[PDB]
Amino acid sequence: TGISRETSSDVALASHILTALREKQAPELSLSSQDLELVTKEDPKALAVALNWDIKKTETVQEACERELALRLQQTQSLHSLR
Repeated sequence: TGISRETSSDVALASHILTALREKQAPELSLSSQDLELVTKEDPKALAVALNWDIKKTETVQEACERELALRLQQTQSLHSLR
């Protein structure tokens, strides 16, 4: 195939995932639990190689992507008022 398909069985990270990673893959809200998870286990060492950029730069995107995952999830947080 050469490309990744919709939510399918264990998909060995196709180039389609590395292409956006190498450029603009959103590991914040654009992905799901397994995408951000598998990526979370795919530290800059490898993930960077796909996005061959400065590790500090590839990490920067990784730092935002994670902080986004928890922030976007906070939507279910309780009200701002206190009892």
